[PDB]
Amino acid sequence: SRRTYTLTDYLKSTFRVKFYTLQWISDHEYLYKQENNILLFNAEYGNSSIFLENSTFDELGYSTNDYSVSPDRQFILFEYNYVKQWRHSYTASYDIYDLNKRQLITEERIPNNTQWITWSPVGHKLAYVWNNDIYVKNEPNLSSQRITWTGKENVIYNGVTDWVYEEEVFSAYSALWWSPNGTFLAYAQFNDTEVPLIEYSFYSDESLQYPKTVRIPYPKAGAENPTVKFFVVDTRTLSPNASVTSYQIVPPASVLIGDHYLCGVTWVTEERISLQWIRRAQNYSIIDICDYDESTGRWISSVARQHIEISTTGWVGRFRPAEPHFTSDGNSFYKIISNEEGYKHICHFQTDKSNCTFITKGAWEVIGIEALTSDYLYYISNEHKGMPGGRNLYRIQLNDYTKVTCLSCELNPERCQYYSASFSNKAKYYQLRCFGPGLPLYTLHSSSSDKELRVLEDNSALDKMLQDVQMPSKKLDVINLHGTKFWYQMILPPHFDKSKKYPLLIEVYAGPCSQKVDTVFRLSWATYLASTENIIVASFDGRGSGYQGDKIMHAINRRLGTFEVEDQIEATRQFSKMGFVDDKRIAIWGWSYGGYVTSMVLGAGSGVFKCGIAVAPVSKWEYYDSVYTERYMGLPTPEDNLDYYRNSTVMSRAENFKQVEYLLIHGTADDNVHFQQSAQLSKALVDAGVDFQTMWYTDEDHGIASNMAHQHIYTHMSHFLKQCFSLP
Amino acid sequence: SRRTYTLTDYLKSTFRVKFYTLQWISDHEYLYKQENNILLFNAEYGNSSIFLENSTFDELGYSTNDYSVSPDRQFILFEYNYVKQWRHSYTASYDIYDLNKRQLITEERIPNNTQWITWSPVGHKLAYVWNNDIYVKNEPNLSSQRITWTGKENVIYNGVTDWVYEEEVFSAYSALWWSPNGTFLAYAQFNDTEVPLIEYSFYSDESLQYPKTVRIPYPKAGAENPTVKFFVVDTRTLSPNASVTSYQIVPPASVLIGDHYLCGVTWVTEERISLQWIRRAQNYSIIDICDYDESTGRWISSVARQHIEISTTGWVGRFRPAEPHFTSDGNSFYKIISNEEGYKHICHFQTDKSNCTFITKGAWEVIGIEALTSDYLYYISNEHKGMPGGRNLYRIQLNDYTKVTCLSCELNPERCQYYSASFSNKAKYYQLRCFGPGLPLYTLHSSSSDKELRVLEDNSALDKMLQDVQMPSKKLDVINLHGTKFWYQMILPPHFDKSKKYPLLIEVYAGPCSQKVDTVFRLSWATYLASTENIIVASFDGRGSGYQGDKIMHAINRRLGTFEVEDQIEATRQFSKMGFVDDKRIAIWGWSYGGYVTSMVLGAGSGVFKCGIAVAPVSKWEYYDSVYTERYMGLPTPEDNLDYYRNSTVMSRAENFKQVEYLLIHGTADDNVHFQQSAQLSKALVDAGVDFQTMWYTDEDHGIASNMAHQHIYTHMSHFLKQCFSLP
Ligand SMILES: *[C@@H]1O[C@H](CO)[C@@H](O[C@@H]2O[C@H](CO)[C@@H](O[C@@H]3O[C@H](CO)[C@@H](O)[C@H](O)[C@@H]3O)[C@H](O)[C@H]2NC(C)=O)[C@H](O)[C@H]1NC(C)=O
Ligand SMILES: *[C@@H]1O[C@H](CO)[C@@H](O[C@@H]2O[C@H](CO)[C@@H](O)[C@H](O)[C@H]2NC(C)=O)[C@H](O)[C@H]1NC(C)=O
Ligand SMILES: *[C@@H]1O[C@H](CO)[C@@H](O[C@@H]2O[C@H](CO)[C@@H](O)[C@H](O)[C@H]2NC(C)=O)[C@H](O)[C@H]1NC(C)=O
Ligand SMILES: *[C@@H]1O[C@H](CO)[C@@H](O[C@@H]2O[C@H](CO)[C@@H](O)[C@H](O)[C@H]2NC(C)=O)[C@H](O)[C@H]1NC(C)=O
Ligand SMILES: *[C@@H]1O[C@H](CO)[C@@H](O)[C@H](O)[C@H]1NC(C)=O
Ligand SMILES: *[C@@H]1O[C@H](CO)[C@@H](O)[C@H](O)[C@H]1NC(C)=O
Ligand SMILES: *[C@@H]1O[C@H](CO)[C@@H](O)[C@H](O)[C@H]1NC(C)=O
Ligand SMILES: *[C@@H]1O[C@H](CO)[C@@H](O)[C@H](O)[C@H]1NC(C)=O
Ligand SMILES: *[C@@H]1O[C@H](CO)[C@@H](O)[C@H](O)[C@H]1NC(C)=O
Ligand SMILES: *[C@@H]1O[C@H](CO)[C@@H](O)[C@H](O)[C@H]1NC(C)=O
Ligand SMILES: *[C@@H]1O[C@H](CO)[C@@H](O)[C@H](O)[C@H]1NC(C)=O
Ligand SMILES: *[C@@H]1O[C@H](CO)[C@@H](O)[C@H](O)[C@H]1NC(C)=O
Ligand SMILES: *S(=O)(=O)c1ccc(CCN)cc1
Ligand SMILES: *S(=O)(=O)c1ccc(CCN)cc1
Repeated sequence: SRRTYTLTDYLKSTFRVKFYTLQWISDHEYLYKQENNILLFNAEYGNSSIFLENSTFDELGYSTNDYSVSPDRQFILFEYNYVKQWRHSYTASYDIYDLNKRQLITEERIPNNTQWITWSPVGHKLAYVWNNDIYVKNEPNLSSQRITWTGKENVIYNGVTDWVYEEEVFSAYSALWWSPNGTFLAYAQFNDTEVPLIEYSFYSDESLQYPKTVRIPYPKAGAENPTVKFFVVDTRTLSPNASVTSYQIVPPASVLIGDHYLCGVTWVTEERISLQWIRRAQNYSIIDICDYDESTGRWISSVARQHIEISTTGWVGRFRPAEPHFTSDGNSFYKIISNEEGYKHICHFQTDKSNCTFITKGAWEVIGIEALTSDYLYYISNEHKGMPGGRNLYRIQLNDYTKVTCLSCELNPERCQYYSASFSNKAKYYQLRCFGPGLPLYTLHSSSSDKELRVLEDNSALDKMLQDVQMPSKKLDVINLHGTKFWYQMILPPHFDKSKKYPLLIEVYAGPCSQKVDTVFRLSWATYLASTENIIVASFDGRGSGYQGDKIMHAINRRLGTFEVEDQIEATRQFSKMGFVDDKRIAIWGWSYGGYVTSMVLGAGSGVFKCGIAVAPVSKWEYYDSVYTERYMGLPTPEDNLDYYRNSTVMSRAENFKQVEYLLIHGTADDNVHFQQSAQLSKALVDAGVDFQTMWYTDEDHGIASNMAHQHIYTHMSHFLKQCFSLP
Repeated sequence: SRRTYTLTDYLKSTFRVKFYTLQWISDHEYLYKQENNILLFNAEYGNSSIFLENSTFDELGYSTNDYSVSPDRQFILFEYNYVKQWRHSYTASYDIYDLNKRQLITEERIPNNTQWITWSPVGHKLAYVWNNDIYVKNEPNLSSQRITWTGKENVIYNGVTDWVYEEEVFSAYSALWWSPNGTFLAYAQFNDTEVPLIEYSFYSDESLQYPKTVRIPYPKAGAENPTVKFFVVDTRTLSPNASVTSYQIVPPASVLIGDHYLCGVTWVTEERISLQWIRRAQNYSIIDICDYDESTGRWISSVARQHIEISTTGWVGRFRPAEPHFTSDGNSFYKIISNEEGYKHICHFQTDKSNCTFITKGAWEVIGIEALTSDYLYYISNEHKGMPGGRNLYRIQLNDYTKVTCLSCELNPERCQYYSASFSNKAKYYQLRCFGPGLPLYTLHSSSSDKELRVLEDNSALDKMLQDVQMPSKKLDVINLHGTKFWYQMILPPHFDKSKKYPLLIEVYAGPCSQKVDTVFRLSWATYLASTENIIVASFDGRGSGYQGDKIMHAINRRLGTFEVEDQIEATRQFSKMGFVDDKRIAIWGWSYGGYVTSMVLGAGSGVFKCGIAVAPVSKWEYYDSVYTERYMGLPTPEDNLDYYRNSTVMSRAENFKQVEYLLIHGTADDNVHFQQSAQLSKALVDAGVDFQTMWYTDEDHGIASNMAHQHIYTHMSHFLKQCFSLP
């Protein structure tokens, strides 16, 4: 009998996966929210005490969306009235609560509609952005000091990013960086004066008689980009009747000569800051390490302290160049860069010398550097078992790079093959986060002995619940395409009968450096499709995919829509020969870059796919943003790459859609992949005489994530697939 | 014969319906284009002569889409470079050709992008609107003289209407009226300064990197309306060094008192003009007959020359008050108004008296007055056979209202029951245009004895072609609803088998004064559904429908979405009882008001309809324009009709859509029923967890009329209906 995992199970999150979020606040203590109380845990012995009782929240009078405790632990910030903006940005109201006198501060309160706020790294100073300008509050009860006066809606942004820097460069809204001891406050200023505006209708509540027009400075491929300025403010002199003491640091001449982006800021010491810049082409970046000159207040650059990173086969880094990890003294740093074999590994650099020494090597890649001490460097890589979709924490001895230990590989080999980690200050302890293939497992460890101190969350509750349900299994393996081994995964229906022929849904992402095949545990729409509807859902990482070296990743350089699309077709062709696949019922779907590939695949005329669903797809590269698009395609000009921009549109393949059943879905308020992309695509299909189906989602953005829209789109897509597969 | 009328036949117009368009230019002559050239036909003898040979058309720029010969026959305007704007408005380029010299006017050319142009009634003066300002040219070869200087895009309109006046008041773009002998040029000025703008994206050709935002001053229900000023210009003094001599005529005090509209302008003599105004509420209108005062140049009104028309049960007229038809001397006029019984009939008014005398009466209505001479009045009515969906031409003797003769009733009784007419200058001759129920037939008659004279176009070619196709048959009949007889029509599949149970499609309009049931012959989508897919298509005119008296038409006053919706359900229930109808397969569809009613019907939870399709439906009256909406609903305020605005939205019935399969279609560039309406409806259905289908049409307007979109929508709707009806 047994219950299966149903669409409703997926949509209502009936089977809850638990996690354990902690905030390290010292080298051996972390804050954790439990039953709405804020508890202070001591790692040394496992004991804890109440840091803030939940009664305090009952007393506030508003739904508290989040909180942040001052480093000296004297104050806590309460965030409420949360209003989402783009992928990372939002605005909110904030109250500061005095933990000593356990009273709420009511004098000189933080303004409503605040865009960003952060405590200094030590003490309890605050810096925040409001109306695009920066403000600094030395004391929670004292008036704040305005730092910038140029902030202007849709034009000048001080301390927060504009749309494209938020989405494609920083992957954050914040653009301010306090120095380690709070002496200086660095910030970036973005100028969008010349950037064209994307405009679209937002309908709002039914009572709004006239729709509003949203306007966002958004540079599409080849358009005018925002400019940026970087400043370091000496906060020691801030005073109501004092001017602001600040110094502008410009990029090195090799980047200054043309359009560029600021892509990284790293404080090294109180008097040394590292700036990472990249040319608009994105195959040339430079790290500039500037020293504070105490006699003049300026920040000095030197050719000796500059480090260039380039790429001859594609772009630099995965989505941006990797960040440098400096030693405490700041005289050298470690950073992931492509080695001579095209694999991303850790290189050790001396701050004032240009050559580096690789400390890791092999046909696998380091994902990120997690922590560094005078004696060891901790990092995550997919070296274990040589599987690119796995992740483990390793520790390397700095005085002898040949001494490397895998700290997580053998803890729970069958249950845990994909880890992330979080270290306390000075890396004395670490939380290990196991995400699959079994149920997520959160544990705490001691770095001095590498003993597991305790299990923080093991998902025993979920485990129980799932025993009564017929869950599908997820299998990973490899296939060969053009002489290269590539990975795939299949979510297989319960009681999988190798004998029977099942319909097959290809779920696709496939963007540059994408990784859709991994050992992560997920309760997804695919889980329901396999468990209840008996559909095999497969994914494949082909050319252009990441974490397998530049030869694979850079294969689609300057030619998006070619090899990654062809590989999905070839992989599927091989899947359709495995014997348990009903070749009469093969579909493909994807969101975003996956919607573009899904559409390009359906437009290929391969005869492999009966139907497909594209959600919020890119349809023509000139419609997407400059930073992302140009990174992989260059400029849409005849002198550069216009030809490949032109024959990589989905519209160019309209005629082939006559042989397939297609469902095109898009939110009308998508600020990222504009509804325009699907509107131009449908128009080309209508012009070619192609019948297909559509579904717009009013006022939904790129995530089509409102609670009702989320339920609606998956329900609608389930119906479409089941009709395509003749499933009742 | 064994083939049917196919979707391709409909979409590609394989079967051509011919017509005969002529332009009367004297009391006995008309111009007609034959094989690209213009011929001058003599009605009397039937002999023609070349007036303007073909080939003379040097495809100037593009092609001549229309011509106009000056009254004195000395010149001819060629219209080309046609660029559509809204329903009636468009811009074009014009060339003037001298018929005497047989030369093209090469100097002082009409501007490119001219909004409206017209010859004076006599002679050959020209008046035209360009960039929202009026210009007059006394001679084709002479420079034009500017009349207004206030023209401003989206703000001030001189000589042409703004959006709402074009669509809802004048049903025309022109707002210029020459006096009978060309002395005066009257015009209206519209001021949209305070009218809110509807804004929506227009994507344009795929090459446009950023979408455009269209903005149109459009007053939704209850919003600030445009204001109007009416002027009469004395063209005798127009000179480059002279100012403009003009006089502004304001409405009578009883209308000037509040928001109002100018709804009619009729020149009576060279010194008398008739203005018809209506209050914003549209239940009070007044005709003001002003006389020119030769000593001061003023146009004077007098209470004795004012005629009031009001409605206590609804609005005035069908869509606006009917126009007065003055006698040659201007001392009296004839106008259609509602009877004591609520039937629209012709009343004879004395220009300076308040009481009028009805010259027609009966349980039927006069549709319009076509021509007037000193002895007779010709009008069109649906008196014949008591079928309101029929139309015939009548003549009534002015000195004896007992003498009324039907001129078209008996010409071809079985083939022709729906006519319109076009009379020569002194009503000496008239063209009769038969539109059905048989193939259209155009004929020429003489008024003297009403002799048939000749057949202009009989469609014998279409007839020959159709004998080989299995055509469906159209039948009209009546059903009794709550004591009243209402008409319906059914398009029945060929070789109809009474033993079979046919699926049924209700095609609905149902707006106030609508008439969906008539004896007009049409080759439509329904012809195809019945001929090829064996689907019966029916239509019904219930409460709120027109041409059957005010009791039926005003039934839905201040309550749109109630009785007309309920009557479609009740009528369908009766049809469902017929043994040859499969009551388990009934669908309903409509466009515009019909989309609204289709949606309201589907949301009624009646259990009668399995599925339906709404194309560009109104979904909430507060989103539609002020003139149309308020005419039937009053104001959306608590003191007036807010309660009925609130419970007549489609969104209020969202829950009930869970019982049906619904397809919602809308053009994103719809300037009339804004995409907003469907965007808000879809969001409410999503919010209620209801599944349905949608189809947006990029850049299509209210008619979804471009060649490829037209084919695509009907093809898509056909597949949706076949799927709903389980038809192969
Ligand atoms: C404020 O803090 C108190 C703790 O002092 C919260 O009380 C605790 O509430 C949790 C949540 O319901 C209780 O846990 C439950 O325990 C049973 C164990 O059998 C388990 O079945 C549930 O799944 C859950 O784990 C906990 O026992 C209880 N502890 C105390 C001290 O009574 C209280 O909920 C907080 N108030 C608010 C408004 O959050
Ligand atoms: C755009 O056009 C290029 C050049 O014609 C395409 O690249 C070729 O693709 C074919 C078919 O797969 C290969 O056999 C050739 O080797 C390729 N030539 C080159 C110069 O690369 C490219 O696939 C097209 N892009 C898209 C999205 O269709
Ligand atoms: C169009 O109508 C507007 C009013 O809606 C007129 O604007 C007013 O003009 C007067 C005189 O110049 C000012 O005193 C008012 O302040 C204006 N109203 C506002 C708030 O705009 C405008 O003059 C009219 N245009 C024409 C040519 O008639
Ligand atoms: C809006 O509400 C009015 C008032 O309740 C509705 O009118 C009633 O309709 C019912 C039919 O179910 C009749 O039995 C009553 O006689 C009506 N009462 C009145 C005051 O006329 C009206 O139908 C509703 N409109 C819509 C669109 O649902
Ligand atoms: C844990 O216990 C130690 C002593 O054993 C004590 O110093 C520490 O403060 C305790 N931590 C908390 C906050 O529970
Ligand atoms: C922003 O850039 C524009 C040029 O694109 C310049 O004119 C303006 O002064 C700049 N504003 C600031 C505050 O730098
Ligand atoms: C700053 O100047 C203002 C006068 O403009 C004065 O009220 C205040 O006392 C001054 N504060 C300081 C820092 O001296
Ligand atoms: C970086 O890209 C630019 C523009 O496409 C190109 O001219 C340059 O050679 C590239 N640099 C390298 C080292 O590949
Ligand atoms: C012009 O008229 C002649 C007959 O008078 C006709 O044969 C010819 O086709 C016409 N030219 C065209 C095609 O416009
Ligand atoms: C028709 O013929 C008559 C003579 O019988 C002639 O006077 C008239 O001008 C002709 N009409 C035309 C323009 O063909
Ligand atoms: C009108 O004004 C123009 C100014 O250039 C002048 O040349 C012309 O003579 C005037 N008209 C007359 C003749 O009064
Ligand atoms: C005309 O309509 C208004 C409301 O829009 C109303 O107050 C008035 O009574 C109506 N007049 C007549 C004659 O019904
Ligand atoms: S992918 O999932 O690695 C991914 C997601 C989002 C982005 C930002 C592009 N706008 C890039 C890559
Ligand atoms: S109906 O066909 O009598 C009809 C058609 C168009 C309108 C204008 C609505 N804006 C009204 C009625």
